[PDB]
Amino acid sequence: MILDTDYITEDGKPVIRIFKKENGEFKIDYDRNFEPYIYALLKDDSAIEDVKKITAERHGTTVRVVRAEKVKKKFLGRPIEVWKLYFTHPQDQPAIRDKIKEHPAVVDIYEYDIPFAKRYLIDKGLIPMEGDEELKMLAFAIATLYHEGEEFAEGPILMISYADEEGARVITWKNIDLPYVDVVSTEKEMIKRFLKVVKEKDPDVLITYNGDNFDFAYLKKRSEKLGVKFILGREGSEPKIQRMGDRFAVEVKGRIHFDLYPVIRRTINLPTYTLEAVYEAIFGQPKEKVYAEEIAQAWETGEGLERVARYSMEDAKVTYELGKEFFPMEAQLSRLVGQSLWDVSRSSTGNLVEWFLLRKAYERNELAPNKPDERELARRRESYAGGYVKEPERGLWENIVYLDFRSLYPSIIITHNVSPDTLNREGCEEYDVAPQVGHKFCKDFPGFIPSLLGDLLEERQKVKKKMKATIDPIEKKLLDYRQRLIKILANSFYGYYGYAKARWYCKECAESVTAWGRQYIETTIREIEEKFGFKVLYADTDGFFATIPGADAETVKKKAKEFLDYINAKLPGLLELEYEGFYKRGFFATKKKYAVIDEEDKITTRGLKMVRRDWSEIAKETQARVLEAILKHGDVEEAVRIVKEVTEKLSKYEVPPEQLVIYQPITKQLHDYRARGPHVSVAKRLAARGIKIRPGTVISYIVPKGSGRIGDRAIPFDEFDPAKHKYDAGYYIENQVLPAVERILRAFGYRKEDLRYQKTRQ
Amino acid sequence: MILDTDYITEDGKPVIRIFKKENGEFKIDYDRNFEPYIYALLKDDSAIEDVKKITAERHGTTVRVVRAEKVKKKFLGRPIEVWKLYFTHPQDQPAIRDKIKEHPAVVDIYEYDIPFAKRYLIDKGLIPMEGDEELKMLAFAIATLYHEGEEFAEGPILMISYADEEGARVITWKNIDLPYVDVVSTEKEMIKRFLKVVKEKDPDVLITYNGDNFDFAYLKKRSEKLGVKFILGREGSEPKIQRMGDRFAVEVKGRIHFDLYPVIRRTINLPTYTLEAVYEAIFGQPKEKVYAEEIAQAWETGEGLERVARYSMEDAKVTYELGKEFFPMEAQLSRLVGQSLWDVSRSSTGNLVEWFLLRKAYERNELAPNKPDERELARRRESYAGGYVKEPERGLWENIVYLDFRSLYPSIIITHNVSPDTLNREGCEEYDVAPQVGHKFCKDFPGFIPSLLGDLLEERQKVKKKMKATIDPIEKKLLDYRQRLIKILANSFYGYYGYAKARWYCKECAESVTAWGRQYIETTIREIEEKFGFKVLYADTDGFFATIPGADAETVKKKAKEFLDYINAKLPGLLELEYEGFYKRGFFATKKKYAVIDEEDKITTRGLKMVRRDWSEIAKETQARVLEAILKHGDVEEAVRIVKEVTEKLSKYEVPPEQLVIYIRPGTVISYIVPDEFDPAKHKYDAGYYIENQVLPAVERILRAFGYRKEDL
DNA sequence: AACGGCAAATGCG
DNA sequence: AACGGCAAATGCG
DNA sequence: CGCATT
DNA sequence: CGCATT
Ligand SMILES: Cc1cn([C@H]2C[C@H](O)[C@@H](COP(=O)(O)OP(=O)(O)OP(=O)(O)O)O2)c(=O)[nH]c1=O
Ligand SMILES: Cc1cn([C@H]2C[C@H](O)[C@@H](COP(=O)(O)OP(=O)(O)OP(=O)(O)O)O2)c(=O)[nH]c1=O
Ligand SMILES: [Mg+2]
Ligand SMILES: [Mg+2]
Ligand SMILES: [Mn+2]
Ligand SMILES: [Mn+2]
Ligand SMILES: [Mn+2]
Ligand SMILES: [Mn+2]
Repeated sequence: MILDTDYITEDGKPVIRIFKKENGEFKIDYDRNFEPYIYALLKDDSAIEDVKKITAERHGTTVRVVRAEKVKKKFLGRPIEVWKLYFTHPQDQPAIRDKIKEHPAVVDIYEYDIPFAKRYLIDKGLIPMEGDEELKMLAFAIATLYHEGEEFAEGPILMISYADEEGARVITWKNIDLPYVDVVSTEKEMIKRFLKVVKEKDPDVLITYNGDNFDFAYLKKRSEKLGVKFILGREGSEPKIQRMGDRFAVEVKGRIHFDLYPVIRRTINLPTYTLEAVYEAIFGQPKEKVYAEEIAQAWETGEGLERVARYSMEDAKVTYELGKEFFPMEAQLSRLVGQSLWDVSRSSTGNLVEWFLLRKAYERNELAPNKPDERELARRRESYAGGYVKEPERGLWENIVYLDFRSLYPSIIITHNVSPDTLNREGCEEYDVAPQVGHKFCKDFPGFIPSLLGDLLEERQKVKKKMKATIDPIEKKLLDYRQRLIKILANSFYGYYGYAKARWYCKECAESVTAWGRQYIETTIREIEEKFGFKVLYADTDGFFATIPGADAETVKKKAKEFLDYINAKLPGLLELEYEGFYKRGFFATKKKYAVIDEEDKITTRGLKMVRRDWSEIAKETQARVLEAILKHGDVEEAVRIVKEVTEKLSKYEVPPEQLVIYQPITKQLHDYRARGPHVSVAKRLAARGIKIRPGTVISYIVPKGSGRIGDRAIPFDEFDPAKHKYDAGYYIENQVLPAVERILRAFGYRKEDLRYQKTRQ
Repeated sequence: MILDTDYITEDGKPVIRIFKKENGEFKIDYDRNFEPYIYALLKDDSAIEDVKKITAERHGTTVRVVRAEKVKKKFLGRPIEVWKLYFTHPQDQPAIRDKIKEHPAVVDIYEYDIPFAKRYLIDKGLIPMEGDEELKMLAFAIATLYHEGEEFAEGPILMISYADEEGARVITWKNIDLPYVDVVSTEKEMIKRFLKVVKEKDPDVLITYNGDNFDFAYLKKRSEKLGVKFILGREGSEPKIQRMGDRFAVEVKGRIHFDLYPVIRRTINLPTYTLEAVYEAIFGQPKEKVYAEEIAQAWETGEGLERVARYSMEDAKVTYELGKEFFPMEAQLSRLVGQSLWDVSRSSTGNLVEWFLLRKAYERNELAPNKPDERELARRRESYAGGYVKEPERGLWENIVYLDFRSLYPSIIITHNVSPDTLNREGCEEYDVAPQVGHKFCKDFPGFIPSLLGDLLEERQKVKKKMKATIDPIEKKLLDYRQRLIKILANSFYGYYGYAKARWYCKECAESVTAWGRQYIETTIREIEEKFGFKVLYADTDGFFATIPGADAETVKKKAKEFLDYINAKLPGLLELEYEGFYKRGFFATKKKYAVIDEEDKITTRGLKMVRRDWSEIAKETQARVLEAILKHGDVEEAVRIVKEVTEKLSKYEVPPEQLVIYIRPGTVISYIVPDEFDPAKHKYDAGYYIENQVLPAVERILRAFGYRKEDL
């Protein structure tokens, strides 16, 4: 299989290098004949004589057009003849493309900003990560000596740990007596030993957790200080640190540096992305965190260094385990997009779609449209109508089914041939007209993007069938992320039509997809209510919750399956409504906010959690009891007795002050805050008192009754005393308990006045 | 008359500038001898040799202590000897004060954060705005070209309008044919013409409405783009834009930039503070609003520019008229506090109290306590018991008198000598002990704050006497705001004791004032009920509504006057209960919520009416009829027949849809109906909405007191 | 700009 | 590195 | 405006 | 809390 491609320059000419692993052997193949080029559309063919003579400069070197070739291509399916302008070196292109575009005889230029190594993979039809080749993997982590107020990598690396299928080891330059610890004389010998381990093991994949921004840069500064050639690359090169957006990315030539951080960050939704939080979220097992301040104290005092070495060993061990689980998903994405694993694992969804389209356009002899200029970008900022969100039905409902369209927007694109090359194309025998917006789409030939979505949907469904049939819950969770990645990718082709920077931008296509979606959902709602006696409780874009008011579970399931057979027979092409779930009870508060309970007693809440906001244990506990009373017990009157009980106890000062602690994290330096909330106000006072506040510190505070605003009175819970200080009962009622439970009890007709304590007169 | 003070630096030394207007002539007086200083309390006098040698740095400049002087002062009435540490420049103080405080021989430092120019006004005994000097005033406004999604001042100023006693004019760079419009060639010539107008007129006061945050900053960016020296200051300086908390404030040196916005914002309570809303609230006359989008379209198309010029002219005209009315109040406040009009018009009530106390402390050789640090601020957030609020007696009551104490909390402070310097002071022959909280206050000598409140109460009563005898309702309304500002100022000395940032903070003093107030009101209630046979219906802090159940108007008034004579003879010092009003009928719903009607048929409602944007005429009209039936007719059964009549008519679609109207640009009123050009022959209004969300919520809050719930209505 | 986010508690919704 | 932005709208708070 | 739900 | 009444 092909792992990656790049290019080097030999005598001013580029040489493509293809990094491969074939039959367990690493190989580098060289192509010295592939030439860079761009296209030019001219107003007249005779002007090519003047265009061939255009020159530019590139550090003393005169840049010239090597040769030209008139080629017949297509632009949005319409034939167009352009001139393929060849160059000696890819860096000639940025130096001369503006001068060629500015020539009076040149109407426009195309495919001028495609990186040379990626252009090679596309033009040669090569796809990375193909085949039954087994890759050797090795994860690594570093433990460093940190002291606040110091420059980056000023302190030494204390330990370098690594892990693979054979186990995990730690290299350190202090005498720690553990079986997996290798003790060396100095930091220099430790780095040299790690470099030796990677050369001996010769891994195809180097796994890190944030190695793109921390591990490699730290190793680089330490190697520069110690005079060590950190030759990790298979061709003797050192790691190549490049700028990627607002951060950095690191390559190790001949190997795949798989940094798990960007992959995990876009795959799983978590409040924190520490290696410990990621490991527990995936494997359901805890990982102990040993902080930087503890590592430094253990090193300087010599005490408890076994705990630091164990923490370091487990960093490498869990990074290897996480790498094993997430690599198959990324390797499949590399095959789909047709680009290296290093690229697809770090690139945005917009870039994945664009790289996939550039390849398919090449296969189909289609000229790629250019990225918009500043003027065109300003023209593409207008929005369009999206999905339909029904206002939910107030009240408690029983025996509810959730029906949802399978891959709605991609199925609409395939069925109705929604593409920029089919939009208002004259001369066709057949058209599909988008409702409301009226855009017409030619149906005589498959459109560019519609013809490509089918295979993605087929691939996703194969993964879903594998998933539902998986015994292992970890493997099933990873297959769930895999099918969801393809689901998000397929939907991003729709989004891409309305994305201002898209090459194949088509706002008409985007608003037609949403218009057809709005038509299908509203028609389906009308159909289930009028033909089958269902009541649609709530709907959002392509799915809805419905029930037959006076019917048992067996009847509602039976009639939902009858409706699905009926509606699926009426729906055209790839459009299909699926049975997604059954819920015993369910309440629908507002749009995007509701809670449902399945037959196994599992509650699913959407828009109700709101965990980023500041919540007290009393508000969390009250909302938990309210939802338990409504969904589990089916008793709305009990839920309102709980809220009235809590507000009465808060007013009477009967609630233990332990339930009033608000915990919220400090996420940056205290000086870097724009707005000062209660948690920041407490933290600034604690910092002034000598307490070390750092990003990650949780502030546990309580609001007392007093003079100033919330943050002014707010104090740490370690300073509160119920025998001296009276808590702010009104705050816990009006700002914590009531806002959280009112949004739920709105559905049953209860307002804030009904939830508050009686205040009876004597 | 002193308008303002500031300082400049000449050869590293400060020079105070006093901006004056004497006999119609503007003058600048200079003081080159006033020195900055702070105080240090040392553990031993010999350590002054080490303290004198402390140095700091200030951009390459070595900061040193110029000289020291041992001075005898008082800290909370107790003699304390401190060292007055003098410096060359006021900016030396922030650079070296922490190093002096951190010295092991220094116990504490004082008066280290007083701005130099304000320190000068205090130490010299100078008070701004004194005398019968007449000030020349000029208001101004600007009309700009706005386009959404652009940076601040990216578009030009289209018109600059100004107004004074001689009239209002508009300078613009487009040919508009109006008598008051002066047409110039460019935006540059318009700004230069405006600068010329202000230099020629030479006004003492420049009036704006939000000029601190919009007008001056817009002019600044446009002048920087056009290369114009905007020398508005009398010394040739440009407007000085400074940060004041979360907003900005602008000075024009030698003149008083009077921005009406902060003054109006704290004086009048309104849902919106647009210039149009403020003008109608004060003068009772409407002002048309021409929006930014209309101004831009008029300018780009050339159509209807007369309407824009008229709007611009009226902005300057009404800002001048409002400025004339609000300047006397602010000029008097400047004399009371002893600080410039620019400062007193923009500072909070707590800063006015503090600047007044800093001046009085200087006069009395009293060291000012320091403001608290973050740790001390956190220690002062504990609350204390406030006023007493009696649960009201439900039902409709007749022939009710309202008796209320005159300046309660300030009178308690004066009578019982409630002050931080008299609190638990040992050695006195006489004390007053606060009830419940038990704090003792020495009575042998007048306390600092108690000795200052008497003159404020005297001043307020002089304004009240003038007010009640004023024929003009506008002048009477302005005097009402003036006496109320002194009433709130006097009550803020009490609040100041319990204010965490206060220098003269004393929570014991604050809770003793409230404790004495709770004792006087509950004692008075017990006294009127047990001795005079009255029934106290409702009470809040220092006043109560009472009646003699089976008595006519003449009897209740007569017996209330007899009780006042009796109770006033028992009350000590400055404590006095006043006859504040008589009401034919009154209904008391909950605490802070009730409605009373006087003999002239005027209804006063507290806590009942709301400033909500959703006012349907049917809900307002129904609530008006309900209150009229309860207070005028004394018939609860009629009020409930009215609500049942309205809900029945709404259900039957008999109410005209004009009574159901509820009423993006800031200030735009939306007039809508729940189902603008509604048609009863096609559309049916939401009867249930007008019953359950408009009529019932408004009238139920009132009919609750008589036992009626939403189901009965 | 140096001093300015802050006068207090009680109570309803 | 030469490419690289971070696929879309609806809706609550 | 950010984040959550599609 | 937010705003109104003291
Ligand atoms: C989740 C999601 C939805 N949408 C749009 C397109 C989807 O077709 C539509 C409905 O959302 P979904 O029901 O979440 O997605 P889906 O129909 O594509 O997939 P599935 O078979 O699992 O139901 O909302 C996006 O544009 N982007 C997204 O990431
Ligand atoms: C109005 C008001 C009252 N209070 C306190 C102190 C007052 O003395 C007490 C009673 O309020 P008021 O009766 O409104 O005020 P007053 O007694 O000072 O003045 P008047 O002679 O007009 O009756 O409530 C404040 O602390 N701040 C205020 O702004
Ligand atoms: Mg869905
Ligand atoms: Mg009163
Ligand atoms: Mn689905
Ligand atoms: Mn779907
Ligand atoms: Mn009074
Ligand atoms: Mn009073």
